Amino acid sequence: TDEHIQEALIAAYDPLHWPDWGLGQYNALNIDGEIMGDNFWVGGATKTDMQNWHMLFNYEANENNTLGSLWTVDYSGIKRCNDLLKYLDWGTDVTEANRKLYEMQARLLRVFYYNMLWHYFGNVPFYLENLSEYTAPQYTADQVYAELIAELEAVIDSKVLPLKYYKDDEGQLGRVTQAMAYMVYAEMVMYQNDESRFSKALGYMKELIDSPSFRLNPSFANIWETEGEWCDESIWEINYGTVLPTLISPNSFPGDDGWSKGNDGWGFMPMRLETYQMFSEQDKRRDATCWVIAEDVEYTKRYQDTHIWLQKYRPYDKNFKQNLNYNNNYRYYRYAETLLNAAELSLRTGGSGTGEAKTWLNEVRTRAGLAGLANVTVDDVLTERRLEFVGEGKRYFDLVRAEGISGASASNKATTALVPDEYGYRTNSWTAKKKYIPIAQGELDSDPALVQNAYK
Repeated sequence: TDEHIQEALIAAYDPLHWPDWGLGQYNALNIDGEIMGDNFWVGGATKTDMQNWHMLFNYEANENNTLGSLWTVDYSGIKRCNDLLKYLDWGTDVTEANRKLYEMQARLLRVFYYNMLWHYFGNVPFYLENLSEYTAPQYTADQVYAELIAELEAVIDSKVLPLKYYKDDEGQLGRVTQAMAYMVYAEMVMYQNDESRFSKALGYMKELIDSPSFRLNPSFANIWETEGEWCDESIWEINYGTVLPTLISPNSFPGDDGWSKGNDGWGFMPMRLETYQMFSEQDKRRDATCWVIAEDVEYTKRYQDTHIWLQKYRPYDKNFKQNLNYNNNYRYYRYAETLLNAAELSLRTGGSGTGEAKTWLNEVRTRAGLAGLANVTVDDVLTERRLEFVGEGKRYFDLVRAEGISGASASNKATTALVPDEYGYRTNSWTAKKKYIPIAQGELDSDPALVQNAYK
């Protein structure tokens, strides 16, 4: 049945949502992508409230204090993808066209789930068939890369997936697309520092820039509103509801116009004052990024409180699905990242600082209300990424990959940016052994073949 195959395909999309629905405990992909970076404090009630997040933040995670749930989510996704791909040959009434569409969606989701494992843990069990015989060989991070990027190249070269819309059907928005595939491709090539693939990744970014179907939202602020969901900037979103606005809002808040007294806020991800202060007064991203609460407004201050929070995913009564869940879609890939990806890839393949790289970076700066740069360097692109993507889980991975980027300044590299602060919160400096977080002791106990990452 095409009906049953479609059910199995929906099942393969489902784990994308599991972090924000609460697999054992509440979690969010942007929290996981931000806590090891320099934009936020972890917060919560105290330093033992999500102790694993506090320990990751300080490069002191261990096999009992890591992101084990993300491993379970990703391998659950992978198992459902592998199952869908098994079922596709046992499909009788499914057309060749729909089979290829179902196949390429499952394979791209599978790359997506492996990409998350690779980013966080690096050295992971790698299988493209479920094990009914029952564990897979642990690959090195570099082996996982070689496999994943080969698999993604096969998916992209098929030219099966539609660029932006399934046939144009607004009610299938959330499916993976060729445009989403291009963004994963660019992301992985850049994270690996795989120079052999920079020109191809640039080519894919220029197809999206040359396309009539994508543009920057004229208002950065409007991106984050419910009406901004699936605007023409949006390449891929995860549809919701989500607990995220509960996690990253102030506790016992007396209420404002958009959010009533008596709603839960757990006080995670206080925004650092340094993050507010890096924006110019003219930068339109500052007020869309930073929810500043006046010092005179009394809420219950939690650990590392700054009276600044992330505006992009702040709770509003109108967005409710105690009431812990909200309707905010998670914006995963935006066309702002297409332009900044392209500008960087152009500069790192010999491109002119006054050529296409300047046009693309300046389109992002202009949307934000800033003056264009007359000449663009790779360090300018990394700085623009920091301003553009606060609270979107980009900054930490950008700081780590920048270890391999020749013209990166100290403020844009993990080893020099991720250092102790004046408040005594972060007391360790990031080093290369912190690049792959600990595997959870439970996984080691299930699989005696697994080797722990040398993180300690």
